[PDB]
Amino acid sequence: FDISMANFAMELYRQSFSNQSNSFFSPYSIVLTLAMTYFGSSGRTKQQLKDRLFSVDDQLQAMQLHLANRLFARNNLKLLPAYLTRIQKTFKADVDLVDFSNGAAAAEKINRWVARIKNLIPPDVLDEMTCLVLVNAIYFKGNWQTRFAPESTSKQYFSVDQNTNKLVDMMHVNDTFRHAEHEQFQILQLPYESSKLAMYVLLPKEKFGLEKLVNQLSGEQLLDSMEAVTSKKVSITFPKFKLEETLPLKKILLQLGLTSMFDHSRSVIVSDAFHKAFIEVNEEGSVAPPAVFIADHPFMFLIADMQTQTILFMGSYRG
Repeated sequence: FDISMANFAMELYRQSFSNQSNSFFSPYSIVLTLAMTYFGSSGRTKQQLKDRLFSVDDQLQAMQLHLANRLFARNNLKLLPAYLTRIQKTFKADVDLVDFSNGAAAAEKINRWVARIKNLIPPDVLDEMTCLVLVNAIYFKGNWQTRFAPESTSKQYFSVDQNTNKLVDMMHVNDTFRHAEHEQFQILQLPYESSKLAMYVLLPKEKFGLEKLVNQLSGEQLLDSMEAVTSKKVSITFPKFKLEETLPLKKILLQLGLTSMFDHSRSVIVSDAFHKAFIEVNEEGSVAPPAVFIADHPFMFLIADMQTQTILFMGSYRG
């Protein structure tokens, strides 16, 4: 199913970046922007994609959430109208034409449209003979459905490394949440207040087991794990934090095998793909011993639309 391909891709992007830094990005935003390129592809390019896309789609369009997803074409490209029309009839931002010869004005023209106001995304010195450009920019600040008590936020040991401790602001709450234990990790669901969205948090059982978890876990497992959680009392300790991260999206995309140089619909390639994401996490929101969920060592987290399977955002927290 398409649902299962979307999250197979999210895990591959997830795998192909885990590192010694934090991370946060929108695999759904990358998909939509790869879908734009895909509606005007043919030949090998079209087959390379579509090996991760099927038939024709099912969108899915459903607290601060700002997605900037657009394709920028060089101004002198006779785009076929059929492509232009289905692009328009499928996404929010239709194709924008840009003169890249003015590297500064083109870069600043795009940066403006991105500014949903927490970005400045294509830097200087990148637009010359460029052809197509994909843009993803994200800000997310959701209100929880169950608030965190702000006066229970205290600072605590965060095990970054065998050799590195950090002190981070930990939120605390004891209430009913959907949770499950597995062999290698616990999974906790934290719903957002307009309850379409939820954050899912994957806490490895081993203090520094995060990367081993990430490389054993399939899209399939990840989806089943999100579905197979039951309501109970959880004593939650969870970091307050903000992450801004720019994803090296082209490099990552090549690392997965792609043809950024062959067939569209004369003749045209994707020259660049930009991805910058901002998340803010804070306290704001609304006999059996509780389950204890203490997120004090590097963990995995995602934001998902529960009504549509969809993984909106993913990331890891290192401290």
